[PDB]
Amino acid sequence: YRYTGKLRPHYPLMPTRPVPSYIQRPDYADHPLGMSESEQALKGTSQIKLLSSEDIEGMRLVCRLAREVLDVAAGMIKPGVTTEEIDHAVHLACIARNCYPSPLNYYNFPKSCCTSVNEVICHGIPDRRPLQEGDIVNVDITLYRNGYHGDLNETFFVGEVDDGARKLVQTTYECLMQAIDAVKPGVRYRELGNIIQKHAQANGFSVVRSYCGHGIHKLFHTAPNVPHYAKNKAVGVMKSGHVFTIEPMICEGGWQDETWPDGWTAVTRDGKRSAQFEHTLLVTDTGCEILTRRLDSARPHFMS
Ligand SMILES: N[C@@H](c1ccccc1)P(=O)(O)O
Ligand SMILES: [Co+2]
Ligand SMILES: [Co+2]
Repeated sequence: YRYTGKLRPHYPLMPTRPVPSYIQRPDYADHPLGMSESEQALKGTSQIKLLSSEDIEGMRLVCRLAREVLDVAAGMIKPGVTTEEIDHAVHLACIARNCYPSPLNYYNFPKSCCTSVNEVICHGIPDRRPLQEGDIVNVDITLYRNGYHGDLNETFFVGEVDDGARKLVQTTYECLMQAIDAVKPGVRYRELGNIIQKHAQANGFSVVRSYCGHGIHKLFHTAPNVPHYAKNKAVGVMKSGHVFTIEPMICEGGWQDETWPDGWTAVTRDGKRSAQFEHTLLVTDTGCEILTRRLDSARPHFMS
C-alpha cells in the first residue's frame, strides 16, 4: 500500500477493550461482523423518524453525555500522548456514564472513538502513535444510552501549529455553524451542502464527498443522508422532531479520499490536511437545538 502522506499506523493495537455486562448494548455489539440488523432493516429508505417527547429526552441525555466525554478527550490533547491512550480514557469515560461507546465493534471497528490526524479525513483508529507538536487531531465521540446514540466531534491543535492549520480548522468550524444556522423546519437537507461548500470554496479549501451527515437516534446511522457539498440530491425536508448530524470535512488540497488497508482510515489522496466538526441537531420551531453543544463555555476547544 502506498500511503498518501507522512502518517503511518502504529501497530500492534492493544486487545479490544471490554464493556461490562451491565451496560446496555446496541444490536451490532454482538454481531460477529458488527452488522446492525435494525439499520439494515431500513436500508435504502429515505423516510425520517419523528421523535416523541421521550425520544427527545433520551437524545438530550445521551448527547449531553457524549459532550462530557469529548471534553475529557480534549483535556488530554498534548504532544506525546498516544491516540490509544485517548481512546482508553474515553472508553472508561463512557462506562462511568453507563453508556456504550457506539463505535465499538460497529461493523468491526476495533476501538471506542475515532482519532483522525492531519491527512486523515475521518475514522482514524486509535493506535500507538504519540501526538506530535504541530499536528491537528479530531476526536469523534459517539455514546449509546437507553436505546439512543449521541454523536459529535471536534478538531484540536497539538501544541503550536502553523497558519494553514489555524485557517483550515477555523474555516471548517465556520462551515458547520453556518450550516447549523440555516436549520429549521421547511428547509431542504440538500441545501446544507450549498452553504458549506460556498464558505469552504471562498477560503480555498475543498469539501469531502464520500462521507455525509446522518440521522441518528435509535440507530447510529440512518435517514436522512446529509451531503456537505453543493448541488447534491439529498432527499427530505426538515421538520420539527427531526434529529441528524452535520459533520463537514474540509481539505487543504483536493476533495478525493481513499481508505487505508485497515478498511476504516479515510485519508486525502493528496496527503494534505483535513479537518472536521460535528454536532447532533434537533430541529425545533424557531430553528434547531444543538444537542451536543458545550454548556459551560462559549467556544470550541481549539479557540480557547
Ligand atoms: N462517529 C463517526 C463514526 C464513528 C465510528 C464508526 C463510523 C462513524 P461519524 O458517524 O461522525 O462518521
Ligand atoms: Co461522529
Ligand atoms: Co456522525
